[PDB]
Amino acid sequence: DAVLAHRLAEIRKALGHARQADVAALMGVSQARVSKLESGDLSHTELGTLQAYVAALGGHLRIVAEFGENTVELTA
Amino acid sequence: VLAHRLAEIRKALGHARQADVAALMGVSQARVSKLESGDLSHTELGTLQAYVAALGGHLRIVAEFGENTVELTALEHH
Repeated sequence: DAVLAHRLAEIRKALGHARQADVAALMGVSQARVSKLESGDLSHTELGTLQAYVAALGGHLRIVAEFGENTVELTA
Repeated sequence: VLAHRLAEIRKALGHARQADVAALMGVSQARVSKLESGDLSHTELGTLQAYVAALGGHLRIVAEFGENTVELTALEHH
């Protein structure tokens, strides 16, 4: 049962153990950069940035588009 | 069910051409062209949302963490 995230930081908080500093260091950016990212709109977040953020958290992105009762997976 | 390219998706799921999608999104055909050709690393989530929506579909993004899963909402611009 998936938890819902309306904000980038809610993805991290769902895991519990990964602090903001942890994700920054794993992404290889300053914590100031991650604080900036987490204060923004999810809709204006770049896909590459989202990918790196989720990867730093130990996960991977599934990008799906539902068409009718079918679903296509985007591999980009 | 798998697609390396946005264009692949468009062409299999109907008959919309690039100018059709551009009009639906209210963006340049250039932008749509770069979407389907270029690398999506610097593409905003809301832009991808709008593209899939113009094709008549619904974008879902899921962060998969093994036994746990986080689904993103509010992917739409406004």
